[PDB]
Amino acid sequence: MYLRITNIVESSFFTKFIIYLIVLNGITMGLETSKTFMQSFGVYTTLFNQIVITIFTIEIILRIYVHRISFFKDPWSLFDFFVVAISLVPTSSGFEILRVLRVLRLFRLVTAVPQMRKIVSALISVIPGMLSVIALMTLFFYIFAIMATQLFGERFPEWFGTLGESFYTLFQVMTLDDWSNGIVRPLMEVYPYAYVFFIPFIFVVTFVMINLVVAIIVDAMAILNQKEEQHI
Amino acid sequence: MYLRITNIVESSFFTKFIIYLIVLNGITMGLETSKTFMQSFGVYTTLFNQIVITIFTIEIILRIYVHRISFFKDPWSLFDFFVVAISLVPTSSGFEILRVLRVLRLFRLVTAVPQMRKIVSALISVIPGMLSVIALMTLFFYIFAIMATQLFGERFPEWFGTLGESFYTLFQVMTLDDWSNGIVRPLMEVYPYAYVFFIPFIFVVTFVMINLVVAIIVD
Amino acid sequence: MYLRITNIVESSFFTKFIIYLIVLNGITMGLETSKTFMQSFGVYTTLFNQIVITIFTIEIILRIYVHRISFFKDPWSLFDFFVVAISLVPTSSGFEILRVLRVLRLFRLVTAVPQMRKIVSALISVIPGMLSVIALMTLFFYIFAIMATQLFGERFPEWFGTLGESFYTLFQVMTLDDWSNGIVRPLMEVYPYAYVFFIPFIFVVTFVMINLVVAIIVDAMAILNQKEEQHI
Amino acid sequence: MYLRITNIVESSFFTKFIIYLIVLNGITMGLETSKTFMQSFGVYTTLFNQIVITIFTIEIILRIYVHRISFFKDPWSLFDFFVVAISLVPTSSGFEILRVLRVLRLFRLVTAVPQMRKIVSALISVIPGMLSVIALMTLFFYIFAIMATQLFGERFPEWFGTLGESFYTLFQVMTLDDWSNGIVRPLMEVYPYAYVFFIPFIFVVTFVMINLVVAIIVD
Ligand SMILES: COc1ccc([C@@H]2Sc3ccccc3N(CCN(C)C)C(=O)[C@H]2OC(C)=O)cc1
Ligand SMILES: CCOC(=O)C1=C(COCCN)NC(C)=C(C(=O)OC)[C@@H]1c1ccccc1Cl
Ligand SMILES: O=P(O)(O)OC[C@H](O)CO
Ligand SMILES: O=P(O)(O)OC[C@H](O)CO
Ligand SMILES: O=P(O)(O)OC[C@H](O)CO
Ligand SMILES: O=P(O)(O)OC[C@H](O)CO
Ligand SMILES: O=P(O)(O)OC[C@H](O)CO
Ligand SMILES: [Ca+2]
Ligand SMILES: [Ca+2]
Ligand SMILES: [Ca+2]
Repeated sequence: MYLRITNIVESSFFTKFIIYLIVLNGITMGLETSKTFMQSFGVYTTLFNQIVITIFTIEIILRIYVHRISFFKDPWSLFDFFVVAISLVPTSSGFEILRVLRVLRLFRLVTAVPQMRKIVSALISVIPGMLSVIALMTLFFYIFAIMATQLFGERFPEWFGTLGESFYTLFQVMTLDDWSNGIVRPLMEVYPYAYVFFIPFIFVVTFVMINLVVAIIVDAMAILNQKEEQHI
Repeated sequence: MYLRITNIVESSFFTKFIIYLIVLNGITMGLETSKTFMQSFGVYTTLFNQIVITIFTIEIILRIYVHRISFFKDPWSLFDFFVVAISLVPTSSGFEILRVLRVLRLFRLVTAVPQMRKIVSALISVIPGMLSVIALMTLFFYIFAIMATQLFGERFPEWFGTLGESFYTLFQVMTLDDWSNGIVRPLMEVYPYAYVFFIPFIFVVTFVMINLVVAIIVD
Repeated sequence: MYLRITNIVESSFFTKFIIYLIVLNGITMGLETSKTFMQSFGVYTTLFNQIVITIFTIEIILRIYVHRISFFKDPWSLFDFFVVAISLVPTSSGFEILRVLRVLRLFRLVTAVPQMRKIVSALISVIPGMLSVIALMTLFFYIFAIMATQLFGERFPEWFGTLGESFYTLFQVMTLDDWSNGIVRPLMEVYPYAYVFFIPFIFVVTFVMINLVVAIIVDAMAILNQKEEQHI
Repeated sequence: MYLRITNIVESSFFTKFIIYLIVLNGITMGLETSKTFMQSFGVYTTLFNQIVITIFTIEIILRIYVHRISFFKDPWSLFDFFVVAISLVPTSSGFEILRVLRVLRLFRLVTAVPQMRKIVSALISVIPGMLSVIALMTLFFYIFAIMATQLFGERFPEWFGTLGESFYTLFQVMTLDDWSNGIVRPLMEVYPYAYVFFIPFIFVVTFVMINLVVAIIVD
């Protein structure tokens, strides 16, 4: 009840099988798209999209029995749990979404192939130092988004009407996307002093983002210099 | 036994009361945004904002005397002073733009929590060693911002008519926000040779603004 | 004649004569443009094409006789071979295909000046350090390009709704090239929550590059750091 | 006489006096950029601009004696030399692109202050390290321009009609500025694979620059 079973899941090619599947469903989806394919090999992809979805469901619950408590202390598996089950809901005969969220099972190659789980994590190994800056921002935008809704708002509702709309347009200014001619000019042509709001908003906004690439090498590589190198 | 006040202003508890009042009034403004809200429930919100503003002109006048060797020489609280100052309807023979300025308060969630006060010291950490090459380029702006008006002001007033008008453009060109067909493909019509002014200038601003990035990291 | 062809080749004169016979094909190529030149005296350069081209495709024999097996194994060598062979094409008649690609022959300068290849290499060296985050990116993109045809390519045929046309548009969205007004405000009107596919897809695709160049700086500065620590 | 007034030049007194003037003249140059001030009042200080250059052009005669063959072998000193010559332009020339060069005399603010001086030296400190790579692409940019006139400029002459046209468009592409929607997608409505020349060009140009800025701690 364990042993015959423990050995199977852990195999060499069963991974290379559910990796051989992950890599397969992903190619029908690329054909599922162009309905020139789908009207010449429809039921194929459709029902291959149901037969594939089950090996992933035994695979998950097999892994669940083998590991038990530790399966549910693995984000890679919880995310596996997350992803694979999101497809378990009957997305067919339903809302657009979960049909198009079921494709998040190609996030599973990431889960599936090893070294893709270090560099993914070498990237998730960055947010702890940044959750300090990340929150300064979120308030800098709560406070300047509002000052926006008020001054513009009626005149320019599509952009800065309701606060979220100020959020959407603040973000857009930030990446500096067509902001020059698109959003500030058109404002400056009825409220001409609106450049007092946005120019030095832009300064705060790229100074900050630059000053966290001066610090991701000084503040994230300061914890990598205190406990790992002095080991000598 | 005198001066018993200075033993409540300083603690670890006063912060979640001011801080957590900041956070409240640092939300009430947000719900003002829903147009509907401030119809059904405006009544509680008009006063809510006022209750803190005196409580804050309390807190601050009650922070005024406890700290004095370094209070006015504390820009955080001077920033807490002037921010709170504007909130009480100044009377200076002036007109109504200030109503929007008060929300600047809810920056007080950074003013009086150290995690959001560690980081704002790491912002102005190396604002010197930078501020010269701010002040250089601010000449390089200014100068090109001269020829610019002095070279394309008769045929292009909207973009570069005056000194100021020329500036607001070069900053875009710098942030590069549709510079080519937004601004230079056109001038190139009345004036065919206007590329030299920007292909160069585009480098200089960005070459500067880039070296500024690598010349700070080692520090 | 093996020792006597090895004297013509790899001699101080081969510089005096190949690097020169290149640069004056890249002066003369700046003149097969602005066609007033072609009508007038263009047959000089239509066949100056051919001097340069047989001057080179003799070298394509000279080098292969001399460095008989040490050529096909040189990185910086198979290019010129390819760059000449691929230029070794019919001068005019046909559909017209690799008539344009000839101008790669100007690349030969990189391959016959050592100052070039070091810089090429100080650039290409950083590749493989990433060549698996490169496909971290293709995997992520693939999931997303699909999630576009099955999302917006009902009403926006130009920007999505196909496996092909969606990869692009997202690419323009990555560089943030007229992204918001230009492409996302439109989709949002048809579907407001389109942001819930791009406000994220941004913060991610940007993120990864920020931590896959921050790699590129630390990758070159963690090698400097090791030979200057065991002895100084 | 030829050794005497070295005492007036090599002095703490000399530099600031000119600096003071070129801050006046720099206040009153940015002021010469004016629709009203030039007309209303500038005709009465259009003399300032010419009695400044007189004092200027006298400065650049004895400095020349102080360093006999060493004036024109100093970087910053050759600069303001040629810079004043352009500024010496007769109140009526041929093509008054030179009356608008006049502002380049305000660049004497960088070559006369040793802070502003050697930061330029710190700037051009990375350029002869970079020369190693700039050329590598003014050959990348130059050939990707060649290949656009024989694909694209008989259906997009405005953009890739000639070399030049392709230089500008290409430079534009690399500033990533409105390139898909603005220039690239339109191309796909006649020649469909325009993107397969355009995307990796993006990557190849995009590759180098980032790799430049990394190993710029070395050059
Ligand atoms: C693979 O193709 C790509 C992918 C990403 C880029 C980014 S786009 C970007 C996104 C966010 C912040 C800045 C940028 N910029 C802005 C500067 N540009 C306007 C000159 C970039 O150039 C690219 O990243 C870098 C440091 O060069 C370029 C090509
Ligand atoms: C269900 C409504 O929530 C949203 O769509 C938004 C969220 C709630 O979801 C958060 C998802 N990031 N956070 C912010 C910050 C958003 C914003 O304004 O720009 C992203 C929006 C929003 C608010 C009002 C109008 C439009 C929109 Cl999109
Ligand atoms: O074949 P197309 O041209 O419809 O492009 C998308 C397809 O799904 C590719 O398999
Ligand atoms: O920006 P200017 O050139 O319009 O100068 C503003 C002054 O107040 C006018 O004298
Ligand atoms: O030369 P002009 O007389 O056309 O004046 C404008 C400049 O030359 C181009 O910026
Ligand atoms: O089909 P909808 O109405 O769920 O819209 C799609 C979402 O807004 C994201 O594209
Ligand atoms: O699509 P074609 O074959 O007509 O050639 C034109 C361009 O080179 C495509 O990029
Ligand atoms: Ca744009
Ligand atoms: Ca843009
Ligand atoms: Ca841009």
